[PDB]
Amino acid sequence: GHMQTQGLAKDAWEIPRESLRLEVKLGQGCFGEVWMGTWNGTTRVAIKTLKPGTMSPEAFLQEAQVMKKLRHEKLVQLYAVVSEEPIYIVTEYMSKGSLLDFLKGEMGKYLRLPQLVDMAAQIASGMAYVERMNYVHRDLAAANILVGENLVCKVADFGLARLPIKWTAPEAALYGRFTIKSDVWSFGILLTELTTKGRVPYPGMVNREVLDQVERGYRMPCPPECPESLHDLMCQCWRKDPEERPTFEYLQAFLEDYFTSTEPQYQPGENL
Ligand SMILES: CC(C)(C)n1[nH+]c(-c2ccc(Cl)cc2)c2c(N)ncnc21
Repeated sequence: GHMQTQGLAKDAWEIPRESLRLEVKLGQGCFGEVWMGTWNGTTRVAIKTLKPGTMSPEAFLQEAQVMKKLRHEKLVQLYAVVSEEPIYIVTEYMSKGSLLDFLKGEMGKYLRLPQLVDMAAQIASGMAYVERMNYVHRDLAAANILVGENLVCKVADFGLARLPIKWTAPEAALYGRFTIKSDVWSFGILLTELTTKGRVPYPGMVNREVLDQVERGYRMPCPPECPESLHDLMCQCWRKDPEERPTFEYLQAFLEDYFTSTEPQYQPGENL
């Protein structure tokens, strides 16, 4: 009847550190760690912390800011934050960990092309949302994709997202030209991770050899049992000119319709 209209300028994110409870350590990087815990003892959550004197507390909070502006079912959802050191970033908890570990774990060996292409579609949808919001991820890879119940996949790690050479587009790694298109290149590399059970891209090739090679026009071959049509999509993602590469909007549609429109004769196999 009579709605509250006053006192709404309150920060819908900030919360008291006392309401948090870090339980299990799930991750650890250069600028902090990730823990699983409870938000007010009743909500299981994920908390990304920061290692003191490893990054400006102001810079760290940037990933939090981006996450305040971006909302989508295929993006990890931010729940709350603690902007005062020790700084904490609270988000929904993804039960199956990173896509990378899922792929090379025991439950990954049973995955086949239909599930794998579907996951790519989910990721593409997430990136499509980022795409239309005029943002760039800069670090799209399997290690930065989170998996949840029912194999839902969500883009995470927007630490370096604003308005690793084996995953980075040439122009981006060489001249710092990070765009949604250098992100499309990354998705292409990600597609190889999905079709090889998480194998590292460019097998047997060191970082410096990779740059030389890709500049000389080298591109990874079609993975074993991977339909040539899918490899062709990867090659479109790795086109030299960033503007030749497809949009995530295009990729999302292509993958969602894959098995009826592109690979109608698909038949199961030993690994894909
Ligand atoms: C590294 C790993 C796989 C343990 N990890 N990292 C995050 C994560 C937490 C906060 C932000 Cl802001 C971004 C990602 C995460 C999560 N929510 N749920 C499960 N595992 C997670």
